[PDB]
Amino acid sequence: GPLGSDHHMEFCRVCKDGGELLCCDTCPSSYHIHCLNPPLPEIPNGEWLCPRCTCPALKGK
Ligand SMILES: [Zn+2]
Ligand SMILES: [Zn+2]
Repeated sequence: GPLGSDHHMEFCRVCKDGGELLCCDTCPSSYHIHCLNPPLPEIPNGEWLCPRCTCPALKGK
């Protein structure tokens, strides 16, 4: 809506696509299921933390 496109990144940091944006519940990692290192076969139905929150690193990437 007005003054509110979405939260975090309005597009994919990787592919620049802002459709099925898979963003971390914490970090502004608005990605996709194939716009990360570990590819997901489907979109997580709920809350999903970025592919960096899965480990104590990848934050300075
Ligand atoms: Zn993408
Ligand atoms: Zn995260």
